[PDB]
Amino acid sequence: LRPISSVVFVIAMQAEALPLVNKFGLSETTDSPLGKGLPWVLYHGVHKDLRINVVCPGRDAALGIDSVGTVPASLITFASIQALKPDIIINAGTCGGFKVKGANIGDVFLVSDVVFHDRRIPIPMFDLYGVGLRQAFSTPNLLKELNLKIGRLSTGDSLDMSTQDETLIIANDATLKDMEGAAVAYVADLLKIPVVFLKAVTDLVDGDKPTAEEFLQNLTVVTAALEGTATKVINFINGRNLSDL
Amino acid sequence: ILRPISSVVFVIAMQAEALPLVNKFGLSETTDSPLGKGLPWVLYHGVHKDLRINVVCPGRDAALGIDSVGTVPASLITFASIQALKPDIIINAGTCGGFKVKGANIGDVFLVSDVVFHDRRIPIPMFDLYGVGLRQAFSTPNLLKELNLKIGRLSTGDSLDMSTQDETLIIANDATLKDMEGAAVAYVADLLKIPVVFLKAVTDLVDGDKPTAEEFLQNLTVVTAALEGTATKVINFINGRNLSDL
Ligand SMILES: CSC[C@H]1O[C@@H](n2ccc3c(N)ncnc32)[C@H](O)[C@@H]1O
Ligand SMILES: CSC[C@H]1O[C@@H](n2ccc3c(N)ncnc32)[C@H](O)[C@@H]1O
Repeated sequence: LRPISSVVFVIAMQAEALPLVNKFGLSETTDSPLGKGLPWVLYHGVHKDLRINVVCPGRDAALGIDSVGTVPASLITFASIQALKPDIIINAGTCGGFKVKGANIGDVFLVSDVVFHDRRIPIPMFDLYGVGLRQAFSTPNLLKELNLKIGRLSTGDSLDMSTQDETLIIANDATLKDMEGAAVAYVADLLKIPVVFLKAVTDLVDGDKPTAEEFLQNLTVVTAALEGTATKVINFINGRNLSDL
Repeated sequence: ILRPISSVVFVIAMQAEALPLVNKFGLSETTDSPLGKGLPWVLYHGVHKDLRINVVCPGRDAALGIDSVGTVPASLITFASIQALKPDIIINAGTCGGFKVKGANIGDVFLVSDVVFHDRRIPIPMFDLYGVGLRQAFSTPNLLKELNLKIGRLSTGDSLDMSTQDETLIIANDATLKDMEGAAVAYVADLLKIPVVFLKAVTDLVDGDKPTAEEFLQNLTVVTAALEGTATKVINFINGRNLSDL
């Protein structure tokens, strides 16, 4: 194949995006290419062989906080692909992890495949549609060379975990829990773009700390770990085609 | 505004909800991918007197072959429809759950007052309210007076069934109706500043018993005629009006 020339990072919270924006001295896009009047934020730059763009759903017009979850993440994935036609999408962010699955706080995981835990449609074949099992782009050399942990990602639009959520997450044998990944995959799949995930563990879903409190306390230190790893992924991707990883 | 409405987009999640209306207005499936090439999305186009009518459906899932229901495809088709087709107003029309205790009956077509989510639980300050996603449908008082549709709040989530956690939030948010797309369509309509309204036809009573096969089939023809007929009368009413008039 031809060498990868353009990467787009999809990142749900600006705080998680910014250390990576610094590292590569990307600059904030000023011309609203994805749509006038949208709250979306885009940073762009060029690094050795690669165009680097990073897109965030930005702050909610009315409530002023990051617009997390499946819908905005899906919209910015769609709009950034149509506008920039990248070779690869990278969905990078924080997540819950399971101790029992070997997750530890600060671990930055590669994702093998992804599902949803909150799309329950008890009609045959709609049930499978709602789970939405999709494989990440095969990156074995990146996996091997960066020495990343890998596991299944389970997505839903809640930060806590209901009984039914827990039932499906366990049944799907997920290691990791988030609010955007499976939706990013859905759009990447829809538009035929290779997708890879970097999910940095901020809290242990099966541990003894409350989720909300642990996620918030560990956000800054884990974001920094995420930046470190994203930086190495960008450097590894540079000059490769998709077969090389 | 006061400019007369020239263009209406219908966002309809399942093709079985869309095809009766499509046939009623003799809309044609477009040949030339107006929303982007190589996608499973379906666009039906026609004109009915003063009005351009677009009906858009997320279509068949490429892996499982069934209708691409739920908030993600709905949000994506709405976004792309707004950008490509530049409508004056969006109508999200389809079937839903209803609460008999909020006055819903099978076959009722509701005009929706406002929309929320029930499955975006984010229990941290100000993200919690964001997860609620409370938005108002476009004010249409004349259409309501004319058509005498029941009205109520719609609660959206990605599951057809109802967990106890869901029920709790649905009750807390005081919803009459339950679906899997509405609040996601509204979110996008709001982002792009397009008036949005909702026609929601009650197919099942979330707080009533299972119908027999006989009932379910007979109810279905009723729900189908009710949705189609109500959407027809809505198009006819909009024609010749500006947004201020409804
Ligand atoms: C403020 S909502 C939580 C944000 O961080 C991620 N996150 C990390 C913790 C975690 C968890 N335990 N469950 C679900 N999402 C989580 C989500 O994908 C979302 O962008
Ligand atoms: C095949 S999933 C059901 C579809 O019909 C709608 N619908 C029907 C009733 C119903 C319900 N009781 N709960 C949630 N969505 C429902 C949804 O918005 C979705 O497009």
